[PDB]
Amino acid sequence: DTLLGRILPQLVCRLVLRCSID
Repeated sequence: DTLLGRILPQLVCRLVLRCSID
């Protein structure tokens, strides 16, 4: 989840998944 989920793809992790209560 780092270097590819905490910098660029994180967008689709803390902004998208977070929105849909993941």
